[PDB]
Amino acid sequence: MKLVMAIIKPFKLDEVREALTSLGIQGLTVSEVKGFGRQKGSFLPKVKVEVAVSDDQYEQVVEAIQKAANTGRIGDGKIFVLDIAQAVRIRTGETNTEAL
Amino acid sequence: MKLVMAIIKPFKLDEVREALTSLGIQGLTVSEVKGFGRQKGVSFLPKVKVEVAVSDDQYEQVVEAIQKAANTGRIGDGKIFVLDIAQAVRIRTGETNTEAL
Amino acid sequence: MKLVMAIIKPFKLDEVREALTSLGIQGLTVSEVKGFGRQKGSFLPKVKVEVAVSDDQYEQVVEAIQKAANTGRIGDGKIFVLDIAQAVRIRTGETNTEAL
Ligand SMILES: Nc1ncnc2c1ncn2[C@@H]1O[C@H](COP(=O)(O)OP(=O)(O)O)[C@@H](O)[C@H]1O
Ligand SMILES: Nc1ncnc2c1ncn2[C@@H]1O[C@H](COP(=O)(O)OP(=O)(O)O)[C@@H](O)[C@H]1O
Ligand SMILES: Nc1ncnc2c1ncn2[C@@H]1O[C@H](COP(=O)(O)OP(=O)(O)O)[C@@H](O)[C@H]1O
Repeated sequence: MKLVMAIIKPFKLDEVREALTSLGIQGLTVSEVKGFGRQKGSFLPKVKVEVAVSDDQYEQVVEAIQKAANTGRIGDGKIFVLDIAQAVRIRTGETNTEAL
Repeated sequence: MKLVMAIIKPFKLDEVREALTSLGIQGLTVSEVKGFGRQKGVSFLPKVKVEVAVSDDQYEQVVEAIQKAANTGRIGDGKIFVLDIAQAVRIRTGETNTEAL
Repeated sequence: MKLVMAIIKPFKLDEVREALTSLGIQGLTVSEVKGFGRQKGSFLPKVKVEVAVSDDQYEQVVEAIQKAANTGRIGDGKIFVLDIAQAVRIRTGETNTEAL
């Protein structure tokens, strides 16, 4: 299981969500953050997208976020992939990919 | 060492904290986030993100405590994810590994 | 690759940034968070710094954040190091350390 963490330009959230929804992703968690980088504004507002995804889906998810969030201009952001050891759905107690 | 990350309904935070304190967990970090899921709002709902680093010998009990504390049985209760922490340091003391917690 | 996640006192952000800049660390992602701990006010505002860094630099980064963020008073916070499986720069498709 993977935690896909994307830092993107805020106006790209909707496009990112449509791309994810089309892939059948059932949900995601979004934070407002401050991004320091080479893009000239010493920071710009960014949006952090965190979505837990199965091993069989994570590569397509990364690709879809990348395509949807890309403008070709400096500041577009990063996608980091971290591994998730265990996952639980709080409501049902389902685990692993059933928790997603 | 584990980073236990829980996305919960905001009104469950106090119970979650009390459950963690009851297990001797000395602290935790909390963020306000927007949760997109099946629960209806209007696309997202406010959620709380709880991040707590815990030792290997405590993490299972922590995950259970959070699950029980944050459960309502209604849609939108959220998720708990367990990530592995390679190293940890307490800034004030330089303590590392479980001593950092 | 490592994700270095530091939870620090808000007034230490500038010191932490400048220390990282000295290491040629380009960017970083900053979040406003609430910290529950032994420090007495409930919670206190903290700053979460997330910086992805190469294996050959992460220890120096951890040291630099620790030295910069330390006051010796309760509430200074924590640094956690998590391993990053993959990383992509959205703008270019660059991966691994080139993504940083
Ligand atoms: N080493 C890093 N670790 C974590 N986040 C980073 C790092 N470098 C950049 N970022 C995030 O990526 C955003 C964009 O970086 P920037 O250099 O401006 O554009 P690009 O990603 O196109 O190079 C930053 O605002 C910051 O939030
Ligand atoms: N794949 C995912 N990755 C990360 N967070 C998610 C994911 N799916 C859902 N969430 C988070 O969990 C919350 C609850 O989702 P929801 O489908 O409404 O209810 P339930 O958790 O009961 O299935 C969402 O608002 C969102 O914050
Ligand atoms: N187990 C934990 N997991 C995640 N964050 C923690 C944990 N314990 C403490 N923190 C964070 O560290 C901050 C400082 O903790 P505190 O006990 O007040 O001081 P010190 O870090 O100097 O021991 C807290 O406000 C909280 O953000």
